[PDB]
Amino acid sequence: VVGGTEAQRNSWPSQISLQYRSGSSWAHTCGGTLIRQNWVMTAAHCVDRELTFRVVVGEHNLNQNNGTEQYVGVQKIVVHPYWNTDDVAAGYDIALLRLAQSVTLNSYVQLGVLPRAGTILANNSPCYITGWGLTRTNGQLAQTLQQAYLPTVDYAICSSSSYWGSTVKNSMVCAGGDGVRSGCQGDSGGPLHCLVNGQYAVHGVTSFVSRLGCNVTRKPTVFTRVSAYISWINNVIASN
Ligand code: NA
Repeated sequence: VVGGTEAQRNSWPSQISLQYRSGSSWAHTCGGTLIRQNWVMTAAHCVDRELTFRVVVGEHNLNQNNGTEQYVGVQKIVVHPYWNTDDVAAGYDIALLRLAQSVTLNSYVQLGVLPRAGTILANNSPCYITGWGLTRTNGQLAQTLQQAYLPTVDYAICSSSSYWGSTVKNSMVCAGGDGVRSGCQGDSGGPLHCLVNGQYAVHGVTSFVSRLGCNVTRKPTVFTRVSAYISWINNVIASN
C-alpha cells in the first residue's frame, strides 16, 4: 500500500498473509480474506506459481512475533476455471484456498463479510485497501499492516479513455487513482473493504495496478468484484 497508514491490530481481522516457502524461510507474497474457518479468498494470479503456500491469520507485523498469529498450510487450491494468467484484463482473477486446519476465531481472526450478489457501489463510495504490499513503486514490503482510503471509481469513469479504457470490465471494481494512495505489489489478493449500511464488507480482491507504477493519477487500483462471484464461491465451498 502506497500512501497508507498503519492499521490498528484489530481493525481488519479477516485479512490474511499468503506466504510461500523459500529455503528455510517463508516470504509474504499476497493478501487474502478469510471467508470460512478453513477457506481463504485470494487472487488467482497469486497462486499461479507452483509453490508451497501457507496462510497466516492474526498477523500484524511480518517480522515480529505479535502473539496472535496462527499459521496454516494450504491443502487445496481452486482457481476460477476461466482465469487466464496471460490475460488479467479478462478478469476472473479469483481463487479459493482450503486450509489444512480450521482456524480459531478471536478479536484478531474473523470471517470477512461478503456483499450480496450483484451489488454495485455508487461512484466515490468509501473503501479501504489493506495489505503488506510495497509502500512505494519499486519499493519494499511494509512490516506492519497498512490501510489506505480508496474511494470507488465507477465503471463508466474507470473504463473511460483517460482511465483504464477497455482493460477494466464490469466484473471489476476500481478504487483510488489520486496519484498518492494505491495498492501495490504484495497487496494482490487482499481485500477492499467498503462501508455499506454501517458495516464493512469485502467488495474487492486486489488484482492489478498500472505497469507504469502503483500510485498513478487516473489509474486506480483494480479489484475483482466479489459480488460477481458469490455463486461461484458458494459452489466451490459446497463441493469441497
Ligand atoms: Na507477526
